Amino acid sequence: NIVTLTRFVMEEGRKARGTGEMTQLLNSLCTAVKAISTAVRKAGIAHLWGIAGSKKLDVLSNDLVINVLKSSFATCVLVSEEDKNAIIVEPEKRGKYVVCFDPLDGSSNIDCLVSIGTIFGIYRKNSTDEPSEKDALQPGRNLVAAGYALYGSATMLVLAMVNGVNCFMLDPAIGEFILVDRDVKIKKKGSIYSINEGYAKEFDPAITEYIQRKKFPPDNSAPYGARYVGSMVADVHRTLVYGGIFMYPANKKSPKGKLRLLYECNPMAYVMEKAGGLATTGKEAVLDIVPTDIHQRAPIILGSPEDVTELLEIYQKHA
Amino acid sequence: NIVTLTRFVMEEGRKARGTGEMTQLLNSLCTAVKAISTAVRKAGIAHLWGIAGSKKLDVLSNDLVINVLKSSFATCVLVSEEDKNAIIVEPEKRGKYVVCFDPLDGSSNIDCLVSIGTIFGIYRKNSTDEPSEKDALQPGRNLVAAGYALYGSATMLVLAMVNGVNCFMLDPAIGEFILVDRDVKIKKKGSIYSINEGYAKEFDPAITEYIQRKKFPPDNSAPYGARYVGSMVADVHRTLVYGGIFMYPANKKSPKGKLRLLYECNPMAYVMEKAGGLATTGKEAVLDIVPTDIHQRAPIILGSPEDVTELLEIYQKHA
Amino acid sequence: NIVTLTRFVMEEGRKARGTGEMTQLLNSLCTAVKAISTAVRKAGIAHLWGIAGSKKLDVLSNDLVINVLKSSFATCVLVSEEDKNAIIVEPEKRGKYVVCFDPLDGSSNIDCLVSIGTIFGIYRKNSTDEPSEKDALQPGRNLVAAGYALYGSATMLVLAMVNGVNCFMLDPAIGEFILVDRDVKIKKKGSIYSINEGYAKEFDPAITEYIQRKKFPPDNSAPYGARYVGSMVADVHRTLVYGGIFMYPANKKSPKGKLRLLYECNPMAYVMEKAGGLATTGKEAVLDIVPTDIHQRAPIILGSPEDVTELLEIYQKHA
Amino acid sequence: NIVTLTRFVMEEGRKARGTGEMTQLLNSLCTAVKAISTAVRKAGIAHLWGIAGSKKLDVLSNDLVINVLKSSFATCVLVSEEDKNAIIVEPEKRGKYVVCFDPLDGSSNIDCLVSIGTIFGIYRKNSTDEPSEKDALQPGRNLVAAGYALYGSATMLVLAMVNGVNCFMLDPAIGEFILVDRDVKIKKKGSIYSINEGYAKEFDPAITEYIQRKKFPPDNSAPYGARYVGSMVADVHRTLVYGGIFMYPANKKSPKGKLRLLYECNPMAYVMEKAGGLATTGKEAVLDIVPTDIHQRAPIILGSPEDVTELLEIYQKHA
Ligand SMILES: Nc1ncnc2c1ncn2[C@@H]1O[C@H](COP(=O)(O)O)[C@@H](O)[C@H]1O
Ligand SMILES: Nc1ncnc2c1ncn2[C@@H]1O[C@H](COP(=O)(O)O)[C@@H](O)[C@H]1O
Ligand SMILES: Nc1ncnc2c1ncn2[C@@H]1O[C@H](COP(=O)(O)O)[C@@H](O)[C@H]1O
Ligand SMILES: Nc1ncnc2c1ncn2[C@@H]1O[C@H](COP(=O)(O)O)[C@@H](O)[C@H]1O
Ligand SMILES: O=P(O)(O)OC[C@H]1O[C@](O)(CO)[C@@H](O)[C@@H]1O
Ligand SMILES: O=P(O)(O)OC[C@H]1O[C@](O)(CO)[C@@H](O)[C@@H]1O
Ligand SMILES: O=P(O)(O)OC[C@H]1O[C@](O)(CO)[C@@H](O)[C@@H]1O
Ligand SMILES: O=P(O)(O)OC[C@H]1O[C@](O)(CO)[C@@H](O)[C@@H]1O
Ligand SMILES: [Zn+2]
Ligand SMILES: [Zn+2]
Ligand SMILES: [Zn+2]
Ligand SMILES: [Zn+2]
Ligand SMILES: [Zn+2]
Ligand SMILES: [Zn+2]
Ligand SMILES: [Zn+2]
Ligand SMILES: [Zn+2]
Repeated sequence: NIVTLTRFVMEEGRKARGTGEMTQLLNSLCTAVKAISTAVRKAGIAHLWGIAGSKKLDVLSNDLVINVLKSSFATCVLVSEEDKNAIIVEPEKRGKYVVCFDPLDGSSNIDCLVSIGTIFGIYRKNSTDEPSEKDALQPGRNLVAAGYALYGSATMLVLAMVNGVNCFMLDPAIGEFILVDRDVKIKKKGSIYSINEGYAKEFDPAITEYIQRKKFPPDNSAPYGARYVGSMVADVHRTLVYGGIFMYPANKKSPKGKLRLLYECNPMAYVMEKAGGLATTGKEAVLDIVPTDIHQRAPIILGSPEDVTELLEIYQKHA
Repeated sequence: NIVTLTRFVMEEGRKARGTGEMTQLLNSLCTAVKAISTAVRKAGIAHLWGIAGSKKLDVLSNDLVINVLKSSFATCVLVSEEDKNAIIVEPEKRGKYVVCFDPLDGSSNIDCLVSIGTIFGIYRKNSTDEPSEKDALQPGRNLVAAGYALYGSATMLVLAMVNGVNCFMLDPAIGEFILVDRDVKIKKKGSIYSINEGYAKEFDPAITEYIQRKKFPPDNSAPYGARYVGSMVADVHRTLVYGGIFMYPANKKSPKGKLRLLYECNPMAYVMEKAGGLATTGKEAVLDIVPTDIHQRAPIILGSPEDVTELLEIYQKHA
Repeated sequence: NIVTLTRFVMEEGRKARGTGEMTQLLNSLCTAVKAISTAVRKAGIAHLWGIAGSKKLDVLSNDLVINVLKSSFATCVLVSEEDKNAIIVEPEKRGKYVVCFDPLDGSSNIDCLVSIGTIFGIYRKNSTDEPSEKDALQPGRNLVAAGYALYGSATMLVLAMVNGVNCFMLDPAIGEFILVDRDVKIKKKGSIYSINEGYAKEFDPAITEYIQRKKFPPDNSAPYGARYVGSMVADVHRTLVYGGIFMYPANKKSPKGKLRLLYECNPMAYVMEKAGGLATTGKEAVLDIVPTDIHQRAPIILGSPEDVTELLEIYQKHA
Repeated sequence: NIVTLTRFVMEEGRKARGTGEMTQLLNSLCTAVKAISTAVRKAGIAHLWGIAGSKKLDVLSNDLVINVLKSSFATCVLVSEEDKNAIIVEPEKRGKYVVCFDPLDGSSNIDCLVSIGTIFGIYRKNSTDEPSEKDALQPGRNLVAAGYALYGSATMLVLAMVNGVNCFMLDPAIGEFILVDRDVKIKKKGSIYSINEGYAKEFDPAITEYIQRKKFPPDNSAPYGARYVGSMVADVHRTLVYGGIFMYPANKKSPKGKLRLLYECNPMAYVMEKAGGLATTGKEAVLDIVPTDIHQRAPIILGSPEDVTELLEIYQKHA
């Protein structure tokens, strides 16, 4: 009994007696992701190089996501990392949902062919007045659904909702996402730390001490392994499946961290918590932060509960 | 003028006036690569979860290459990371070439969907004696062709020969590798350092010093960025295209480093040198090491010349 | 504003306030069709011929259709051309729907690579007693939905329901059926007659006279063109889109015609009528015949209303 | 032993000791074919209906072949059914071969999704004079290679040369044509007749008599089955693999038949003869007709020897 994402979404829709609007939203998202996936794998690239004689992924992915979501008649406010201001869906195509997304995460890894993906956060419009940019300023805790598509060796879509986290593998032969890991839970403690040690000179005392323990454990256990793909979707997904910890904290030349709150942090923090993990800035929990700006940045620490807890305790140490 | 990998090798073969054996071998290598990519991308995976009522990638990739290479009738001896002993092709199928290959590099990244690939080195038989492992124990400097296939966001095959390095992007729609980067040359100096710092406790003084210098630059320049995918093929490719340095030096468990010389170090060292870069163990040149064990290991530091020489100088400073 | 079949099905489902059971049924059908389509195009055939060293489409298609439909939890009785008796779905997976289908039409065209397809008829269980083979013995007039997938130069899925007929093209790059012809209507009169003139010696007086008119028009107009692919799905689809007439009447050595009533005739008769066409046996209308046997055969004449009417009048001529 | 079309032509080239020019030409033909197939199958069609916010197959197929053949550097003159005049390749790209091709055969079947294909004939230049149309006006008997690509339920490329006929099935997953039928030989006698009977009023006495004999067999055998896809490539392929006869004789509009000699009749006549079959105008052998017009038409009857000779005898009986 094989489960396609389409069938899974539909069943979650009926079990919740939804009017069918969100179900359509998720089906469109899934369709947009397959269209980005094919573009990422370079299908039809030969024609680009004039195979029959006589654009950028970031822009194409964004266009695909915008149009597909508008055509779902399920959204009223869209927030993209590629648009300075929130997109207000045309009245005739409005739904009750607000979507925040990262059309193509890992830009610096684009040209070297390293893994990249798509991240999204789905919110229910919490008011009655006209759709505006503020409708997307809800804290992650309010998320109805969040997830991501990872374009690695294989394309995978991870979806998280109140019920839990599920991983679906894309079978490109039939354009179908197959459920291959149901109700996933991150392990209590991992053995991998992921962070750009390049900004070592700018790390606060906590991170600096935490890193040190990983390489030189006081209790003399085995040192953690290091892994940094350079793309949030990839590092995070490896975290969810192998366990461990992922980090992108602030630093002298980037006080509020680099990663954006609405379409990168919240989405991943939500997937992590629903998988039995933690996601913190170092002091407060990502999902509880009250967004003040659509493109606001936020420090983020996530992964296995024990590894994250160990770090939270070091922060208190330097409280 | 669109140029496919097929046309490219066929043309080189003619310029060189080869009898066609090496050309058929590179063509077979090309076919094997497309077959692995399709598998890695999970095509047909739906039949796995019985979409119609009802073999790991490592063994499959290995079996594909073996079968495809034997069937080329251009090889006599084969060395695989998956076989304890060298493989001697049956007489009826013997050619003059010796191939050393890493069917699926990046085993630890297989399940988390991170980039993986295939590495290969080709040598001509150097004796009239009956084929045996000896024929595979030549120094990298004798390679006639080397390269790899990266199965990342998209699939790319990098090929190097006496003339230079060329990158071919795979257009999966038509099953052709399109030439997208001619006679590639690495930047003299990069700004990215790649290594697993989890072995900090086991690094020697030079490596330690180099890494610190990358984080706290003496001339107070901006520190280098850190990147470590975990798959040699992925980190090495980013090094070739973006510039910088890649390192896997000796440690406790691996006093002579981890990576294998015949099918990992040499192929990447040949590619790196043909692109104007360097590849060293820290003491000598990778391509000049005469192996004595087909599964011999060797330390390796490679990438932009200026970055490598700087580390090389650290080594001789301590000596 | 592009419409995928998935979105179309969902919207037709909400507009009709359906519980969502039929919607799932149609999504599964659509998924099964893409899985048959990939198998028909021979994807992965290289592995069959041992590409990595060391079944029939009719059977595979049937398995795919059976399993996918059972997993929809939307059917109670299935009727396949490949099974002597109706399939009674397991109690735990029962839905209210009855499906009759031709998993792979055009068997004789299979080995010569000519177009083949899948035909289906969806019925609502019209009683209360236990699901039995009789639940599938309803006359086509009772059809809730009917259509077919044509695996020609390109794969297309034609779907007909009370509302009308729509054609969706399959974009294999993203495994998505795209609406390309909405509310299709066959033209009043065509200029192509399709029939196997091989059984000329066995045709009744009506057909014999009708054929003659096509070649030698009494009014001296231009003779009709002849076309006979040899596969019902192909000939019929060309009929729906180009107009004209398709015929498979009885004959001395096949008194009740060849084509089967439940999964070939009814489905196509329904698609035709909803497209403004006609489908007759020569006397009565296909959709009104009361099925007596699950694999009962029936003569069929279909296509443009004028061309079919012309033939019905010749029958009355020899009444 | 899996054999791809690439390996096959490369091997033949070696056995023949060619300089590699014809091999690169057949390799280019192979690439062009895969590019057309992908297009015919409608891959990427979603971008047409603006799935991301926003050229007929005949012109595209034509442009692909032209560009791909010119870029092979193996041709000097090209004849296409889509160009009024022969094409003379620029000096810098000139080879010794002359190619006559039918980029997309079966134009009337394009929109109804029925099987279509590409037909090609290859000749070596027969003079030292400057390239011109003359070089393309040689009798079929001079072909060095001919064949076609059928885009039916699956894509297949049939290739014929002095040695014989071989069929290669395209595995779209890896973009390779796999040898699935070696040294093909047509049945001495078939049981299928293919022709458009709509021109009955215009057929000559022999054709008329033959067709009647096929329906009412004198020896009272079972009548032949009728089949006419409407695309020469499709009907001819079924004739080669199942046996039987294919016909397109003269009529009012086309007194010298319809099908073109250079890129339709000859290629199929060469293939049919190399497979032990016959191809005649009814009076002489197709391959021996010396053309005088690149777009010259010719009557053609081809298929199983016994079936063709029987019709040939009808012709001489009347004469
Ligand atoms: N496909 C679905 N999967 C999960 N929850 C759903 C689904 N459809 C509806 N829901 C739940 O029902 C609420 C209302 O759905 P809707 O009427 O479609 O906007 C959503 O906010 C979800 O909490
Ligand atoms: N396709 C090719 N590309 C580059 N060099 C080639 C090629 N084919 C042959 N050669 C060179 O010619 C030598 C002999 O080729 P072969 O006669 O095919 O064994 C090889 O060892 C290479 O040095
Ligand atoms: N997706 C749909 N498209 C068209 N009609 C539908 C759809 N879903 C439901 N219906 C109609 O509603 C009836 C009951 O639907 P259901 O409750 O899903 O079995 C069906 O028999 C159809 O007449
Ligand atoms: N791949 C091949 N398959 C069959 N015959 C070939 C092949 N390559 C060359 N030949 C034969 O050798 C002749 C000269 O080839 P070339 O030197 O490549 O122009 C051709 O005209 C054919 O007769
Ligand atoms: O080079 P840096 O600063 O480590 O950037 C890495 C981060 O940047 C991003 O590309 C920005 O979204 C993330 O995907 C990734 O985690
Ligand atoms: O986990 P570690 O010790 O960093 O080793 C990773 C290395 O091992 C390999 O997977 C091969 O063993 C390489 O691809 C990669 O560079
Ligand atoms: O060879 P015949 O008798 O014309 O059979 C043709 C018919 O047979 C079938 O293959 C049987 O389903 C139909 O698809 C097609 O219309
Ligand atoms: O419609 P008609 O007159 O039977 O012609 C069909 C023939 O024409 C072609 O389409 C080429 O003109 C052939 O492929 C086919 O055999
Ligand atoms: Zn991002
Ligand atoms: Zn982004
Ligand atoms: Zn390796
Ligand atoms: Zn390996
Ligand atoms: Zn059938
Ligand atoms: Zn059937
Ligand atoms: Zn044609
Ligand atoms: Zn044509």
